[PDB]
Amino acid sequence: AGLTYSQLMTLKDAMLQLDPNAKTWMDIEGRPEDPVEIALYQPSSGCYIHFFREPTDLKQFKQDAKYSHGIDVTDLFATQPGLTSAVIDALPRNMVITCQGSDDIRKLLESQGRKDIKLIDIALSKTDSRKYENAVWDQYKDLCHMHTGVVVEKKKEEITPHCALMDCIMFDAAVSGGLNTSVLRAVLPRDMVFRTSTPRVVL
Ligand SMILES: [Zn+2]
Repeated sequence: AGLTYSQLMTLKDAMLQLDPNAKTWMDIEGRPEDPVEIALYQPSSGCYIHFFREPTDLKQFKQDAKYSHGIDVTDLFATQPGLTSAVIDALPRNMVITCQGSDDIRKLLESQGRKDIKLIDIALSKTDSRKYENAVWDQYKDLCHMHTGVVVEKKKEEITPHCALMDCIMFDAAVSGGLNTSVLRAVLPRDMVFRTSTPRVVL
């Protein structure tokens, strides 16, 4: 499938707010060859890109749900196909992107022809990166309700589910001494994130 020419031009419209000279975090949930949640975050401006994708490898998705994102696969059946490839194509040229663990972000961008994107690796330890975790969830819990399952960590203690958006927000908080003052606003309209079908009309 893919996005129509009108959607691609609308996506091109929404991508203009991103300041290409501002700090931009990027995190994904799921493997880079088969991602299911993608998030970009500019803390200075408050603009964030957030959308989902149906997985190709169902066997690996179940493992990632048990030990990371805890997403029910049935909640990803109405996503817009091809949005990931289109958003990556529409990112500004030679944009610099910040991430905790730059390996998987680099693989996703190179697999989509965007070798021009510069990446900076913030190497924070596992428990250091998620110090603001409870504070980020309490402030922006209404921005993602997709994480419904119980996530555990092998040696089987239950943990908070990993969200691509909340990760970008809490990672920037760890290197900035706290949450940014800017209020978040979504770059992408909801009609492009979820392929919504016409419901039955009550006559
Ligand atoms: Zn999420």
